[PDB]
Amino acid sequence: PINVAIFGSTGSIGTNALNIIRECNKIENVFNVKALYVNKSVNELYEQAREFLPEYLCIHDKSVYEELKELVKNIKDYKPIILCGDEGMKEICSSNSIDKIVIGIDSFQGLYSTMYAIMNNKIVALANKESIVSAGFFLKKLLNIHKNAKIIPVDSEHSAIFQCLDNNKVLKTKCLQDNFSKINNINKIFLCSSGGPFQNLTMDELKNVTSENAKKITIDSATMMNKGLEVIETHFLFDVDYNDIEVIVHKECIIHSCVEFIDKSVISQMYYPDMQIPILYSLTWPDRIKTNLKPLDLAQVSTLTFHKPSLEHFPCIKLAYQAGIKGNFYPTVLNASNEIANNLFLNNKIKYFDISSIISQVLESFNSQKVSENSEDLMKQILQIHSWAKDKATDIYNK
Amino acid sequence: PINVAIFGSTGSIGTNALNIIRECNKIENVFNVKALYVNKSVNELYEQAREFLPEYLCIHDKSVYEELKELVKNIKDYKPIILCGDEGMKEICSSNSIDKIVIGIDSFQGLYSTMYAIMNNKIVALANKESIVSAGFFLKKLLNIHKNAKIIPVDSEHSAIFQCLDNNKVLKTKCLQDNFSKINNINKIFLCSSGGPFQNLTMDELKNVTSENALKHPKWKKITIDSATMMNKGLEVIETHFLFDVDYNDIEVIVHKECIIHSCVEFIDKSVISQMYYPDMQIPILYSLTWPDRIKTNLKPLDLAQVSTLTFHKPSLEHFPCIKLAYQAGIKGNFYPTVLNASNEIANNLFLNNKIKYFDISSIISQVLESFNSQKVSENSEDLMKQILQIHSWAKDKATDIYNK
Ligand SMILES: NC(=O)C1=CN([C@@H]2O[C@H](COP(=O)(O)OP(=O)(O)OC[C@H]3O[C@@H](n4cnc5c(N)ncnc54)[C@H](OP(=O)(O)O)[C@@H]3O)[C@@H](O)[C@H]2O)C=CC1
Ligand SMILES: NC(=O)C1=CN([C@@H]2O[C@H](COP(=O)(O)OP(=O)(O)OC[C@H]3O[C@@H](n4cnc5c(N)ncnc54)[C@H](OP(=O)(O)O)[C@@H]3O)[C@@H](O)[C@H]2O)C=CC1
Ligand SMILES: [Mn+2]
Ligand SMILES: [Mn+2]
Repeated sequence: PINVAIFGSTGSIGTNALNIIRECNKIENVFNVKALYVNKSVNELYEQAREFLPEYLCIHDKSVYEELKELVKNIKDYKPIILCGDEGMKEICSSNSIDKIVIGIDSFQGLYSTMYAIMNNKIVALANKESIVSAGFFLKKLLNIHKNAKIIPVDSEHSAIFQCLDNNKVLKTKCLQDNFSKINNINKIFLCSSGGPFQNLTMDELKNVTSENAKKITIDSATMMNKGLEVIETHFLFDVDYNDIEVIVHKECIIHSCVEFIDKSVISQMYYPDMQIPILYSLTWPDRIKTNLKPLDLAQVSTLTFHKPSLEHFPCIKLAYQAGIKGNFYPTVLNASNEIANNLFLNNKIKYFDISSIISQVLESFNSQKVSENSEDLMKQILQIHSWAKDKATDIYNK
Repeated sequence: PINVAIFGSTGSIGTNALNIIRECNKIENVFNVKALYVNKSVNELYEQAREFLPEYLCIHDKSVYEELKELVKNIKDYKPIILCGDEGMKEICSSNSIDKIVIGIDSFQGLYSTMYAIMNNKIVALANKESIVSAGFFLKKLLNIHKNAKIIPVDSEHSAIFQCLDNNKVLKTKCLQDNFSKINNINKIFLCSSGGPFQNLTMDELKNVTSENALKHPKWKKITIDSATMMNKGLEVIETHFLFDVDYNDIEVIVHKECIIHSCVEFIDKSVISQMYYPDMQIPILYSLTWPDRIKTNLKPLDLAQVSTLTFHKPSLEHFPCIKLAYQAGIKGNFYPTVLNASNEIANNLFLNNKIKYFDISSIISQVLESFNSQKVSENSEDLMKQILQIHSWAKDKATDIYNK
């Protein structure tokens, strides 16, 4: 059996992961769910524990900890190891009987978890964006030291790229390693985007749009900042130059991304918009297994369309390329300032273009810092810059 | 270096192969063209020999040998081995300085050459349709005996399927092996088709169409009609079945008029992988020679935003019965696909010169198939070739008879 831990099991990624594991396990017993970990959602964790009966349970908040140990007594024939906090997260990461860890934790605990999974030589099915956006350079260092550790991407677009690769080549290297694109003969990447709800809008129309027309995630789809962050993630994951990453708007969301190889042949991965396939592939790689999913009916789909995004209309994309090319903690600053700008737009306090304007001014003010060479100092360093960047964005608004 | 022979070097496949080879060599000297083989195109062969300077030259038609020999004399410091006919073909196949052979010969000499390449443990970059359509079963047997021989498909759709596969799995097996599709986790194949010039016509227009309508179409003589009826795609279904050990149950023809997605593979998890490029035979040929690797080219990059729209529809088996007939013929096996192809050759020509109706094409083919009696399969290459030509000739005659009917 493949022994899997699910970090952030009650969220969107965690829930889809459990959905697809359940489905596959009905066909043949392929997965053992060995561990589940959440922040505060004790009752939802409880119901998952009842179905999946994992050897380990962990909850980040100590207040609901004992509130979890006695709930579990209601489950018959079930005597799990119940753990709490960072210390419990680390105990799960250390377990010899766990092979793969799905990281579906939002924010910086996602990054912290990713670091300890790698340090324990695990396969990490990564969904968390902060991990690579903020510590791409340091994850590369950890992966260099921890030879058997791997990051396998779970986001639909990144999984698509990963699936288009030849595993004969992938097995010679791994994600986030220097020379990855050379070993895999990659020339460029087409990063597909739904385009969000603003694609048809004019500049003058955009000048006056409000949040009602388009919570956090939806606004990032509207501005296409989400795609900008994915560009940065692509660069790290696959060692592809920024100049060789092209964002493409494919509104039907059937083609999930494409890889052009050095001979100019293009390979792409297709399915209905569903997060189950990418998650399953992260857990089965380098193999595939049977599912019961509805087969793609291309004739039924009928029409697939592609256009270039206008950078004037979506300058958040421009800023993400700028921040990636600049490197250092500029992507951390990009993400933090976006968080503030996002919220201000949601509360009708700024206009659409003020979002990119604020982000642009925070980036302009940042200076490159020397990178911390250990996990704990880096976490502090990243949270410091994140906070600074959030503070600066707020300052610019108030001024 | 990759040491290559080009069989049928003066035809479309052969000249595409030399073109991509030349272009790739400019970037990095990767290929050595060791042998060139044609039927009778002596001037064109001489022109190629001047540039590529292969160790071997072969002409099938022994009668133009002196003409070739005298032309070759013009090339300073060049003394190739100049050979003739089957003896020459077999000699090239057995040469140890040739690792890969592009087979771009049309009709049955393509099959004969394919057998001998396999018998000599070569990598065969195969474009010729007759090979698999007429001797798929037998090629399978040869590939089991000659362990280091491989077929790698060169036609655009078959190459696309092949490129969609995970080479970590492909390396565990090879094309035409039993269990190829199980080892590669293949669930279903989307075999893409341009759709032919008749794709948009109603049932009523199809009862009425004539060959001029097909020939008039801007996007596309024999080849054009086979595209119109979709019999070309029917043959490619039979090829697909053998190349990838995919059961007929699991091959779906889909019409994609833009010709950008070249085919797709649905895997057992339902994830779908497709290969995409401009219609250009250079990529499929190159891949057959560089597999399992890829090398740099200077080909025009695919501009997806410029292409803008990609479309798909299901072809109606009522509108294109030739597809239905190809499946039945493949399912039956034996020499039925030889019969399908041969009877089609006549019915095609009949429709071309306005002698029969569109729907008569399939009617004739179906009838020759019904008439055919399963034959005992020859156990060696020579007897089998004789057998195949005999059955081919029979089926052509039978088709002429049902025309008269
Ligand atoms: N949703 C999607 O389809 C995709 C999401 N992403 C990325 O994946 C990450 C998470 O996505 P998503 O699942 O949507 O987010 P959700 O908010 O839906 O889920 C977050 C999960 O993480 C848990 N969590 C939060 N903090 C902690 C912590 N301190 N310790 C342990 N667990 C914690 C939550 O637990 P609790 O229930 O207790 O709050 C919850 O289970 C994000 O970084 C996002 O950008 C990327 C690609 C696709
Ligand atoms: N053209 C294409 O885009 C594709 C073609 N194919 C397949 O490839 C095969 C041929 O392709 P294509 O290049 O188009 O055909 P062509 O007519 O363009 O080329 C045929 C070549 O074969 C040579 N030839 C014919 N008979 C013999 C023989 N007895 N011995 C040695 N050489 C011979 C010809 O030489 P000479 O010049 O002297 O007559 C010529 O070089 C066909 O079976 C077809 O199904 C498959 C996919 C795509
Ligand atoms: Mn995404
Ligand atoms: Mn074809």
